[PDB]
Amino acid sequence: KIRKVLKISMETPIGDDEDSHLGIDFIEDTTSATTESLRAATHDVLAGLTAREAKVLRMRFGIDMNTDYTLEEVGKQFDVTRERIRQIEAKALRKLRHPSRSEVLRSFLDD
DNA sequence: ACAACCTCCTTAGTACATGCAACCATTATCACCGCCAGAGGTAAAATAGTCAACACGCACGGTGTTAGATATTTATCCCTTGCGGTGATAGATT
Repeated sequence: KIRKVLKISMETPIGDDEDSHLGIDFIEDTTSATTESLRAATHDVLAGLTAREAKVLRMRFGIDMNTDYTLEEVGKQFDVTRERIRQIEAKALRKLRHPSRSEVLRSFLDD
């Protein structure tokens, strides 16, 4: 909390608009074309996975749709049962354990 | 009317070429502290969720048996050795 000053006020590292440059005026296609590539690669893998499980594991934080909804418009495209609609966003940690499961996903730190 | 000339005045314009090795400090200097911003905090409820319960249900891995492969053993076979007999080479001539 003293380095608050000393991290930048000596002669300033390249911090574009500190970190807020992620959400500023740059959100235009000058950045979001890479979002429309991470979204493509996650849309690929999360549509080859299990015929039930392949919905859930896209919800809450903005993953796949221009409004990445809670239950109502997603459950009506999942059918049969309930909040497996959310739990499978995390289930992947334990039998998608096989680290090869990201072989087509990781490039979007780099394009 | 000027002209440049005698003398030592000072000014200041430059100082050849190729390459390798090293590490990146010193300052002080009341920023006061007053105000209040939207803005930090967090309570209570939106955007919606945790993971424990009791169920559900499955994969994976280790113990066991089986399989067959492999490396050994054996023994066969061929390709090679070294010497020898005598080869037509090397090359000079026709």
